[PDB]
Order: sequence, then C-alpha cells, then structure tokens
Amino acid sequence: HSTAIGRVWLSVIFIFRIMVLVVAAESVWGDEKSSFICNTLQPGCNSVCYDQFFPISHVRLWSLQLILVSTPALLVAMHVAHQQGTLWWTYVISVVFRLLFEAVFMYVFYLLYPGYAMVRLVKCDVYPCPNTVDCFVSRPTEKTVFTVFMLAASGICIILNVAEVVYLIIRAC
Amino acid sequence: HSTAIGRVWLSVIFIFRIMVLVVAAESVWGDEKSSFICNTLQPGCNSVCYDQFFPISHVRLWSLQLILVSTPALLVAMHVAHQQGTLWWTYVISVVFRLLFEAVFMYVFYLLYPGYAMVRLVKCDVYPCPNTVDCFVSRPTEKTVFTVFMLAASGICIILNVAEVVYLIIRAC
Amino acid sequence: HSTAIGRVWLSVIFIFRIMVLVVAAESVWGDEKSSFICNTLQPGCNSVCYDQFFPISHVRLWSLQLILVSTPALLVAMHVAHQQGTLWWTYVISVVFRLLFEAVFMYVFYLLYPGYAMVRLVKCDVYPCPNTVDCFVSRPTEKTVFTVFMLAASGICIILNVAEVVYLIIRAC
Amino acid sequence: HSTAIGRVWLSVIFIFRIMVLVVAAESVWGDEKSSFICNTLQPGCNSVCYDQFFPISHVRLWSLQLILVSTPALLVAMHVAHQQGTLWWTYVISVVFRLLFEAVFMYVFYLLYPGYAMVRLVKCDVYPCPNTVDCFVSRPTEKTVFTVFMLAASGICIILNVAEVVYLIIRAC
Amino acid sequence: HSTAIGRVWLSVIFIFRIMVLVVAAESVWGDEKSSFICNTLQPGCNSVCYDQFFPISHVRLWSLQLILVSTPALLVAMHVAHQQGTLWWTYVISVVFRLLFEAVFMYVFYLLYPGYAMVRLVKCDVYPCPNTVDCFVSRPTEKTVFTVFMLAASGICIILNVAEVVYLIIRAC
Amino acid sequence: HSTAIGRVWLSVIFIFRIMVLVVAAESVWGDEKSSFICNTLQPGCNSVCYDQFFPISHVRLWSLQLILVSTPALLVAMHVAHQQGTLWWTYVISVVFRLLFEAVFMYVFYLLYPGYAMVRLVKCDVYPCPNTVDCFVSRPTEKTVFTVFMLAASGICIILNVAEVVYLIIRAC
Repeated sequence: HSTAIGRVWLSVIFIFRIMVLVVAAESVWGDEKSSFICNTLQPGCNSVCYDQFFPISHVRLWSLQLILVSTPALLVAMHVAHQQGTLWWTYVISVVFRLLFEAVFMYVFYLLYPGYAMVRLVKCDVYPCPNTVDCFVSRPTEKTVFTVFMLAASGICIILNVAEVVYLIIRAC
Repeated sequence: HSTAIGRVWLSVIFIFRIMVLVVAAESVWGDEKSSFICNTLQPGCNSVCYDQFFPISHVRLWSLQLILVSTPALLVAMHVAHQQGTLWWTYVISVVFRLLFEAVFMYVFYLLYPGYAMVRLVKCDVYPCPNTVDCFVSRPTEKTVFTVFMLAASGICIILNVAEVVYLIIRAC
Repeated sequence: HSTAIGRVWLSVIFIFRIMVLVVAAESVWGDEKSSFICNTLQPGCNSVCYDQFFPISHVRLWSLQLILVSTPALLVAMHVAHQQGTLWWTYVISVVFRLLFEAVFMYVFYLLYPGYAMVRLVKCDVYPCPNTVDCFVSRPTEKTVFTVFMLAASGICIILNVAEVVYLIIRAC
Repeated sequence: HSTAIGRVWLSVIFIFRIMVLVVAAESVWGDEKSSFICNTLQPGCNSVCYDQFFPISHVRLWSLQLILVSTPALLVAMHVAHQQGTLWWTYVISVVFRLLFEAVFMYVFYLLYPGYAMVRLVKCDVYPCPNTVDCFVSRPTEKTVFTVFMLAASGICIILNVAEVVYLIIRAC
Repeated sequence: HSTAIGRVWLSVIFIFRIMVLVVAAESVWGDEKSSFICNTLQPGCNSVCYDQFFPISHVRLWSLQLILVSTPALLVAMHVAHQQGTLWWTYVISVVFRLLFEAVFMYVFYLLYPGYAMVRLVKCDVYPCPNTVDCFVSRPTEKTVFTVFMLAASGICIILNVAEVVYLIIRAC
Repeated sequence: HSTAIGRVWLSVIFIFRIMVLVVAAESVWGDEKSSFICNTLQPGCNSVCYDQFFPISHVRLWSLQLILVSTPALLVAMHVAHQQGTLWWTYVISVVFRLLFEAVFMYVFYLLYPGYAMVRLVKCDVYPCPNTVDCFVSRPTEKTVFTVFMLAASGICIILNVAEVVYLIIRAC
C-alpha cells in the first residue's frame, strides 16, 4: 500500500540504522563508562560525572528511537494481519507518528547533547567531586563519527517520511 | 478469539517491553554491581550495600514480570493446541491473571523502590560498614529513564487488560 | 498420550523454569565468584571460601536438574520416534523417574544449602585462612528471590508429577 | 540400521554430555585461569603453575572427546548420504572406533589428572617459582561434581558401545 | 542480470571480507583500547592518545564500508522485489555507487592511517599529556596483517567493479 | 562430481577443523594477551613482547586458513549455481588452489612459529624493554595440544587433496 519512496528508500535507511547501531553498540559504546575516568581521586566521581554528562547514552537513545519508530509500523502489521476497510488513513497516521517520533528523538538528542560532537575532556563540577574535575570521554572522535552517521540517517528518515505524507496526499487528491 | 484492543495493542506493547528490556538488560544494568562503589574502605561493603539498596534489580524484576505476564497466555496456547468447549471463560480468566500479575509486579516495584527515580548517592548504614557510608549508583539517570519507559508500558498494559475484560463482558452481555 | 495435568501445566512450568534459569544464569550468578571477597588478606582464600560455602552453585544445580528432569522425556521422544506396543508403562516409568529426579535434586539442594535463604556474610574457617574470616556473598537477596521461585516451581513439578501418576493409575483402573 | 540400545540410549546420553558440557564450559571453567592465583609474589607463576597442573582443561578435553566420538558417526552420515552395499561393516567399524575414542580419552583423563577429584590447593614447584608455592584451584568441588557426571556418562557410553557391538554380532550370527 | 565477473567473484570476495571482518572484530580489535597503555602517569591520557591515533578503528571503518558497499545492492533487491522496465540503468548506477564507496573508504583509510602498517610505539603529544608520551598499540603486527588482507580484498573489489562496468557497457554496445 | 576421498573424508576433516577451532578460539586463546605478563616493570612491554613472539595468533591463522581453504569451494558453488560445460577442469583447479592454500598456511605456520610447541617462558629483547625480559605464555601446553591437532588435520587435508588430484587424473585417463 506504500509508495516507492517509503517502500524501498525508507526501509533500506532503517536497515542501515539497524546495522550501524548493532556495530556501534557493543564496540564503540561498550567501554563508555568503564574507561570513563576523571582526574580526581574522589571515590565515586567517575559514575556521577559520567551520569551528569551522559544521562542516556547515544546507543540506547538510538535503540529507543528505533523501537519507537518501528512501533507504528509494527502496529499496522499487527492490525492488518488480524483484520485479514479504509486502511489508508491508518497507514498515513502511522507515518505521521513515525515522523513525530523521529523529530522528537532528534530534538531530545539536541537537548541532551547540545552540539553533535564529543569532546575529549569534560569539566565536571558535581557532588562529591571538589570544585571542577577533568573527566575524559572514551573514543570521543569515534562516537562523533557514528553520531553524525546516525543523525544524518535520521534526517533522511525525516525527509523521506515528509515526502511519504506529501506523496500519499497527492495520490488521494 | 481476542478483541482488537488486546489482539493488536496489547501484543505490540508487550513486544515493546521485550525489546526495551533486551536493550537495557546487558547495556544499562550490565555494570550495576561491578561499578557500584562506596566511599568506605571497609572490605565487602560494596556487595552488602548494593544488596541492601537493590534487593532485586529492575531488569530481573521486569524479566520475571514479563515471564509471569506471558504465563497465562502460554497456558492458553498450550491448552488450545492440546484440546484441538467454552474457552471464553478460560481466556477471560487468563486475562484477569495477567492483569493481576501486572498490578502485583507494579506494587512490588513500589515497595522495593519507593520513588521511581534513581539517585546518584545512597546512604548505606549496614554491617560491616561503619556508621553511614556513601555508595554511588551506576547510571542513575539512564536507569531512571528506562524505569519510566517500562513502568509507563506496564501501566498501559494494565489499562489495556482492564479494557479487554470490560469489552469481553460487554460482548457477552 | 499424556493427560491434561501434565500435557499443559507441567510443560508450562518447565518452560517457566527454563526462562527463569536463563535470565538468572548470566545475570544474577554471573559475578558469584568474581565479586565474592573475604575480609582477610590471605591470598587464595576467596576461592577456597567460595568453594566451601558454594560446592555447586544454584544455577548449575538447577541446570543439571532441568537436564536430568527432561532426560526421561527425551528418552520417550527418542524411543517413540524410533519405534514408529504398550508404551503406557514406558510413559509412567518416565514420569516416576522424573518425579524422583525432582525429589532428589530438591533434597540435594537441602543438603548443600541448609536454609533456602542466602546470607550477606559467611563465617569461613578453612585452610589457609587464619581462624575465621568474613566473606561476603554477591547479591544474597536477589539469589534468595530466584531460589524461592525455582524451588516453588520445582515443588509444583513434584505435585503435578504425583497427580500425573495418580491420574494415569485411575485411568487404567 | 542401529539397534535399540544405541539408537535411543546412546544418543540420549550423548545429548546429555553435550548439554552438561555447554552448561559447564562458560560457567564452571570460565574463570579457571583468571581466578587461579598462587601464594607467591613471583611474576608469571600463576600461568606456569596453571599450565603445569592443567595441561589441558576438562572442558576442552571433553569438547575434543565429543568431537572425536561423533566423528565416526559423522563419517557414516556423510558416507550414506553420498552413496545414496554392505554398510553393516561400515557401521560396526564406526562403533568400534567410537568405543576406542571413549576409552582413549578416559585413559588420557586418568593420565593427565590422576585421581578424579580436584583439590583446593596444589603444590607448584616449577621455574621461576622459588621452591614450592601454594596455588589455589577455582571451584574445585564444582569441577569435581561435573567431572564425575561427565566420566559417569562416558563410562555409560563405553558400556553401551560394547553392548552395541555384542548385539550386532549376535544379530549377524 | 549481472555478468559472471560480479555474480561470482565479487560476491565471493564480499563474503570473504565479511568472514575476515567477523573473525578480526572481537578477536584482534577486542582489546584495542583496554590494552592501549601509555608510558605516562597522567590520568586519562590513554583515552585521549588512543582517540588521537585511532579516530575510528579499522574494524568499524570496515564495518561501515561493508554496510555502505552493500547498500546499493540492498536498494536494488528492495526495488526489484517491490516492482515485481529498464532496470539495467538502475543496476549499473548501483555498481558505480558501490565502486565510489569502495574508493572513498579506501581513501578515507589512507587519510586516517597514512601508511598501512601499525607501529608498536606512537608518540602522543596532546593535552593533558605533558610533552610527548610513548603509547603502545595492541597487536600492531596482527592488525597490520588483517589490514593488508582487507585492503587487498577492497582493491580486488574496486578492480572487479570497474570490470563489471566495462563488461556491461560492452554488452550494451 | 567429487570422488569418495574428498566428498566424505575431506568434508568431515574440514568440519573437524571448524569445530576444534571454534572450541579453541574463545576458550584457549581468549586470554592469550590479557594474561601474557612479563617479569619487567617497564610499561607497555607486555604488548610489544606479545606482538614480537605472536605476530599473528594460531586461532586467527587457522581462521584465515579455513576461510582461504573454503574459498575455492565457495567459488565453485557460486559458479555452479549461477551457470545452472566442462566443470571438471574448474573443480580440479579449485582442489589445486585448496592444496596450495593448505601448504602455504602450513609453511607460514613454520615460519611464524619455528617449532610446533609453545614454551612457558620467552626471552624478549625489544624496545623499550631493557636488555632481555622474561615473558610468560598463557596455557602453553593447551595451545600446543590444539596446535598438534590442527596441524595434523591440516596435514591430512594436504594428503587427501593430493589423493583427490591423483584420483581425478586417473579417472580422466
């Protein structure tokens, strides 16, 4: 029932995000916290500083995004298999929710990590760490590269979803 | 035999909980105890303080909940395959037990963790740790985010199960 | 050839034990010995004290129990597939051996771990540890919770197997 | 083409050895060398003492044994599938080689580990460790229990293979 | 629709790259950063020096390359399955993009790692490491061997893709 | 199209090498470098000495050998499936290349590791390690046993491949 821009391109880009996330989950972000060390001798400051600068990691943000993005698609597949009416409205609503999930997660990424580029050193000033301590991020450049790849793919998904809605509206009218 | 509110929505939400739990099991809670350190030099206080504040972890609580929730569904599938009567009563009983398991595990979550928000620092006062020691939770914010997601999905399951019972009762009458 | 009490309930409970054991194997008991530390500075006392108090871990005891319990079931399936007589006697013998394996492993659990509740601190007095040393068990409460779940499921299996034998005897007579 | 004593019992026991070995490979013998510590401060003596007392571990000895035992069975299956004559001689030869592999590996186990019972402490006197040092085996009792299970299953395989040869000879004559 | 030089040789070489990358991902590059130590006592200099000399690791560069190389192939397969016109132009465009991805990633490898040979010692001069510190690469020779294998396979892919384009053009004309 | 000596024996031996390599990859060679320690206090000498004495590990040498050995077999399978002429010449060429790969990798094993027997202690004299330092190999005897098994299987493959060529030549003439 889908048009060519979402049947082929959107599915392939989604598979691309799946494969990239799987590669970068255990490998790039495997030692995100274990190798996250701070210049201070205060016990327990590695954990609090890591949590302060990484409230939720990129992989798990992308993992949650991919699950949320695929949820309307899973709903349609579950709904179609059980019904088998006007399923066109159901599909366009699912695409709209998919677009909203992409936009929301991209905006969440902007809020959580202002500036899509990891930095080697982060200035951590939180209890119990005295004054400001220097904590070092594991693989900042590698994480930045995969962040650019995932964000670019997400932006492509946003554009493709918008084109999907426009194409379906034009098809209806 | 199920209605639309449980055939599609409840199944999709259950799959959502499965995928989120799988993502958050090895990744978020992988280093829950290894990186759980306390400010004291007393040997063995990391283990006792972790056990005191985490009698059972969220992932394993959710893992047990998902197994328990799916158990009445597994019973019906096993019963139907072997019988192949009035299976409607069997299904509604399974839904009621599924609702009870969701409510019980949510209440257990309330008892074990009063306040659905991890804190960076926990005040541990237990033998052999002298007086009160400061122990630090690994990824408190990330665990809090996944706790909110899982609890929200569980609440949706509770609402959907209640709607399932009401819809079936209305269908019968 | 089986009756309803073992065809459905016993199989589901067995699957429940499988899923719970898989969840609790790598997660709960993954760091049973690595995080098992003692208050003494004597080298090698962590290993000997862990072995003294845990001659065989609960997961491996349950893993061996599940393999042993499923062995008569595997024998019948292997025997039936190769024969395809009076297979009723073969089935009831397999159920009896399954019941005996459940009872033996439960009794073994009683002998190895008198008192089905882990304790945070264990008093270890064994060579080369001088006098008595304080060793700390990893996740004592979480292991206790899963021990209760597994033992309760095993007790249900014992009751269901006894009911299976009684039902088959009543059916024959 | 096989008789009942090897078609059912031998196959089930082989599956039992497979399942037990898989359970005991990553779990029991996972930390065989990492947690193998010696009482000396001499660097590198943990490795040489572990190698001296464990030239080849039980799991890998059993893993090699299971591969070798299944090799004549794999040869027959490969030979039959490609031929599809007097395959009875081929089968009995495979059983004889299977029996020889079981006996050889059991004898190898006797030579490598005289006395089928792990000991907590081993007296290591090898370069560069000065004089005799005390090294501690990880999970000696748990490894002993699984050693007894595997050796008992191997002995059952030896008896079943001998019965297989005798039954086939009686069938021929 | 493909000719023999790409249907057989290109596919086999791609499978060769997949298998080699899988073997060398967890094994060779598993401890790339954990065992990457520097001669300095400055905290956090292992991470910054590793990132400076390895902005993105070879395995993840190859993993991204393989995903990108297979993307036009995945697009054609997705497009063909949904269409089922002049698909010859679509295929040759996919081959051209595949060739460009191979060339771009090979050039990226040249830029990121000038000189396709790992060195045991790297001179790291970056904040906060004082002056120049000596950092040691894990398995430099083994990584060099797999780098040569992967680059040689990539060069073969480039040559085969060029031959694919030439053969198709000759076939058309 | 293959004769009996390569259809059955060569395939079974190849499967034997696959299973042995899989068993010995994560288990025997899992801690090859992590537990490779040297008697010196010079930082970074564990890595350089390990690389000096193990330019490429046995498992990865065998993994590359198995991929290379199976490559001509994969080429024939890919070629046959796409053609479906004189495929006999193609098969014998593949066998010859398979024999050459076996011989080349065995000779490479001789060059990289002169003497097919691991030694507990290796005399490392390389920068920055001062003079000659004593480094200890992890599981030298266990690695030696698996080296003998793999080399013996490789020698059997060489003999079987030579017999395959001779048998095919005799069949043609």
